[PDB]
Amino acid sequence: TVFRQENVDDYYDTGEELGSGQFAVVKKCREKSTGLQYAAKFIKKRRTKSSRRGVSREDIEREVSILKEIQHPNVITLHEVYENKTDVILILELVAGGELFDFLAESLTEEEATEFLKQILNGVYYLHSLQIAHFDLKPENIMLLDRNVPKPRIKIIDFGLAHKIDFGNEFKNIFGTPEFVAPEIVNYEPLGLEADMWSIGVITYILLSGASPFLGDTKQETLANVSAVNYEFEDEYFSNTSALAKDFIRRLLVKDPKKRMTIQDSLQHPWIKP
Ligand SMILES: Oc1cc(O)cc(/C=C/c2ccc(O)c(O)c2)c1
Repeated sequence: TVFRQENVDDYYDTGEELGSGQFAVVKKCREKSTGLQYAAKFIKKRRTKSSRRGVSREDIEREVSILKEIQHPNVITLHEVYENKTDVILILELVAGGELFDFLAESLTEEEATEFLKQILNGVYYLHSLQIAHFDLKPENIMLLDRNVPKPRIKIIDFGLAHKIDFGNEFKNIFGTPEFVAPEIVNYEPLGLEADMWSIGVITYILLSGASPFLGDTKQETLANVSAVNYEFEDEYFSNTSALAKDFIRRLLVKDPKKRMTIQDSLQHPWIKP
């Protein structure tokens, strides 16, 4: 699939840089024709077939195809796609409250955690209902619309690892951030929606405690801990946390994906269900 090949600068003015990663940079922009503001994600294309720098066309097209399908209050909205020889440029909904990661750097109550978590679950429920696994859920990929309100609204971003799961599982060596990946990712096993539910359990543990359940001193230790389900609720962090909150996490941090809570289970779990 080919994208708009007019110069993006003919239609948008960029401003503040919002973030950057290994193959991408995100810049605030303003559409000239409407004055409406967006985030422009410039994704570096692979320059040769056998190269390791940049993102392969197949991966870019998969991300774009997924983004075009989704319209939900808790998932980012793709506005337009441009491309040139060097980049594909996603024009994306502007979310100005920063990463949930950075907000957390500023521990939550269970109410504040569940207010965030319920929106994450609603967004993931939407994705999983479309058989979309995100595969990269973590606080860095949860953006807040406005971080200066009591109950910030959030949107899931960064679908660069997301896959349609139309056969129940994908076997592709998808692999995200060690602290958040499920054991099946660590072990290079077939992957499905269940891996997102593990990541939600990790997120929930962090939200409630400010601590990462599997984090080791090195990436290999983290991955080894994940595969061994080597975590515990440290009393120093969880002494005032309800047993039901711990129960929620414990039913997500389950090695066997078939025994892990699904997104529907998580919404019916007594800690979440009204
Ligand atoms: O700091 C910001 C602000 C913003 O408004 C959007 C993003 C990124 C959105 C995004 C959404 C979907 C994707 O697949 C993706 O790679 C990135 C980052």
